[PDB]
Amino acid sequence: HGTIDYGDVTVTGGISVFDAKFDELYVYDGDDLGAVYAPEETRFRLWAPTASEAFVVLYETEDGMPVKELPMKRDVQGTWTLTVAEDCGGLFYTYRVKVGEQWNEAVDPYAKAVGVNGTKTAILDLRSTNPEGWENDQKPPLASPTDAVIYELHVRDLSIHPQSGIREKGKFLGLTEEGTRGPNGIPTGLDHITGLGVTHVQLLPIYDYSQESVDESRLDEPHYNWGYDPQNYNVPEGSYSTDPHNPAARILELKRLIQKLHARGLRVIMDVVYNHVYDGYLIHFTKLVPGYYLRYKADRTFSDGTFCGNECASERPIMRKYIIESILHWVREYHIDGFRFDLMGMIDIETMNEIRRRLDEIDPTILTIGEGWMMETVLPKELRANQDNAEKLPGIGMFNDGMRDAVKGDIFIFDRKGFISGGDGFEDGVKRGVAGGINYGGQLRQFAVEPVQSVNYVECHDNHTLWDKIELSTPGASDEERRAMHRLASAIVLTSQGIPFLHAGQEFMRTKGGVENSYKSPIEVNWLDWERCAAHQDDVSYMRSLIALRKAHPAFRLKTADEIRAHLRFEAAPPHTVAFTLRDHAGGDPDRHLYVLYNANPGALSLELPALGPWEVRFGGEHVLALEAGASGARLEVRGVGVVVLAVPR
Ligand SMILES: OC[C@H]1O[C@H](O[C@H]2[C@H](O)[C@@H](O)[C@@H](O[C@H]3[C@H](O)[C@@H](O)[C@@H](O)O[C@@H]3CO)O[C@@H]2CO)[C@H](O)[C@@H](O)[C@@H]1O
Ligand SMILES: OC[C@H]1O[C@H](O[C@H]2[C@H](O)[C@@H](O)[C@@H](O[C@H]3[C@H](O)[C@@H](O)[C@@H](O)O[C@@H]3CO)O[C@@H]2CO)[C@H](O)[C@@H](O)[C@@H]1O
Ligand SMILES: OC[C@H]1O[C@H](O[C@H]2[C@H](O)[C@@H](O)[C@@H](O[C@H]3[C@H](O)[C@@H](O)[C@@H](O)O[C@@H]3CO)O[C@@H]2CO)[C@H](O)[C@@H](O)[C@@H]1O
Ligand SMILES: [Ca+2]
Ligand SMILES: [Cl-]
Ligand SMILES: [Cl-]
Ligand SMILES: [Cl-]
Ligand SMILES: [Cl-]
Ligand SMILES: [Cl-]
Ligand SMILES: [Cl-]
Ligand SMILES: [Cl-]
Repeated sequence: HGTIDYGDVTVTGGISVFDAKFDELYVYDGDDLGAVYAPEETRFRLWAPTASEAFVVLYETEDGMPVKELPMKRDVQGTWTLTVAEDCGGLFYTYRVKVGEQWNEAVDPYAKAVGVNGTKTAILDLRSTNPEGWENDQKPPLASPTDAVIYELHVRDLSIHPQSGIREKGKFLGLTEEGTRGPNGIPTGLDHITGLGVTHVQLLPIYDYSQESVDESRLDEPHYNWGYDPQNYNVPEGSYSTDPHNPAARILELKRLIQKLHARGLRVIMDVVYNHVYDGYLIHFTKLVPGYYLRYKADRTFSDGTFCGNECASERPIMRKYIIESILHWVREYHIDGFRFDLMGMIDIETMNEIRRRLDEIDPTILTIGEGWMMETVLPKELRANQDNAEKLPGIGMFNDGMRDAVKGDIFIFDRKGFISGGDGFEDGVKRGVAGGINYGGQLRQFAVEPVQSVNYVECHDNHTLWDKIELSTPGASDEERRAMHRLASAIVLTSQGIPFLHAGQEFMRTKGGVENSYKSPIEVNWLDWERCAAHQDDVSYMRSLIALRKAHPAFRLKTADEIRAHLRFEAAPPHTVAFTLRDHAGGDPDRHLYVLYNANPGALSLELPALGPWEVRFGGEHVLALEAGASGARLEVRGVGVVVLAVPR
């Protein structure tokens, strides 16, 4: 890891990079950080206020020796500039700076293209990376965040199974392939996903993550990583391209992916990890401006609230600028439709609200959701963008972990049951999530002001899959009983207020063989198992029908807490069940009233229904023995674990 030299403070008037007054100097406000290429000339601008000298080092090959090094000129607000009056297309470059007595060399933090494994910046005209028709790329319409159905997917998982029927296995382009077929001729890949009716694909890290995670020069050897180890924030990951050595390939191919998804009616959410970098000692930030971009404790060690070694100092002005401009680059250059913020509670509220404001100026339908977990850091508590501060973060969704644990049981105590598996006392937790996590009334309240702030889920890339958690908590159960519990959990997600979130393969009861944290497990653990999918086409059709049910009923998709408090009523129901009505054409629903029963009781039950008119079955008729509407008391005869939905027609 070597020596870190924080600078000769006389360069900065005696003001140390750790000093509070440093944030008031060198606040560069320009739009031109990085390299601006043209055949005529390339202009470079680097922010490096503590350096006493700065150089652009040019390379002809990603692996070669320097062919030239050119001094930069100290410019305004701690920046350095250089323009090369030659056509620099096809060259690579780094910056070399002298900070204190140290000479450090680093990739441009604003790199838009890189060589293999991201060790040099690549110079190219990004307009040459646009797919044909990119100008006319248009997004599918989205009227509300509550209208999204998110499908969380890893690019390698999608296609790497040997029977996926996809040619470019493990690559961005594998998700562009239409008409792919798996075992028994079932649809796979893109056709499987569009056939589900989901609206957004949320991609696990597609920015460039570190060579230590996946070596982009050894792709002919087994490899796998989720990618939560950021190296170059503004360029795609090389291993997802057909040629990691061609700087343009990963860019063009990611754009081809996004274009195809948009044409097939899907939006794309990027999982972004601005809370930490792969290695706080080796990252370009620390080589170029040591001590500025990462968070330090009072004793000048890294704050490590992420448990990854370091935290990005989002609250300092140039890093806030970096993050915002990075997000805007993904929106503008790649047409991205949303962001999921890893460990969002490590990011400060001012930065998050500024991101949301800048995105709203461009397209307010762009989604922003994040992990709003309460986690210690040197960042003061009142500035953490987490659930405790959700009232200060309007428009930003957060994963509802209270709902998640109430439905399927505690994710950290593997054997513990929850609502679906017959545990006691989880009804109110489910009800809190049904209401979108808002302050609904009495003890039914969570962190959300508005339901657009609550993301509902029972599975994601983290922790056991829903199937694997059910198996660990239901030792006495048959696989048939477990499948019924699994289906019930998915139904709760898709009929709760807020934003529904599905893990890729949840539709076929995805298993990881009991592996809890699969971030670097082999492909045999992590792939989308299209054989299992082919054996679970009934369960896939069930998920498709649930998604269609939510689409048909805007009562499930209410945009405001005021609507939920006016139209949602919880009904009397026995233990191990939850029952509620969505009354009076909620949200523009075509039917007059809906009644929803979550039944976790495997036996027979006779339930009193609200006398709201001639109820008829809309979903889950397989559980309904009889339905009596009374004068039009009203009563429902049910058996077995699952969801039942009734409606009073207009
Ligand atoms: O190499 C540094 C770091 O690697 C390992 O941490 C990994 C986690 O084990 C893994 O689960 C994943 O964690 C991320 C979550 O998936 C994500 O949704 C969110 O909760 O943030 C987490 C971090 O971004 O990825 C990390 C990083 O690769 C290892 O366990 C650590 O001990 C180690 O310090
Ligand atoms: O080494 C760090 C850690 O990273 C990963 O842990 C993540 C959890 O897997 C993930 O569920 C989430 O944990 C949060 C709970 O979901 C939430 O209900 C509440 O309790 O806050 C938790 C975070 O404090 O995020 C963590 C942290 O990234 C990885 O899976 C672990 O193996 C690993 O230890
Ligand atoms: O579409 C409304 C309908 O959705 C749900 O029914 C699904 C079943 O739960 C699911 O198992 C599957 O069942 C069908 C099989 O795919 C098929 O091979 C054959 O056996 O017919 C079955 C239908 O009886 O697909 C259906 C439809 O997706 C939900 O359970 C119903 O309550 C609801 O009416
Ligand atoms: Ca990489
Ligand atoms: Cl670097
Ligand atoms: Cl199809
Ligand atoms: Cl690969
Ligand atoms: Cl580190
Ligand atoms: Cl906190
Ligand atoms: Cl809560
Ligand atoms: Cl219906």
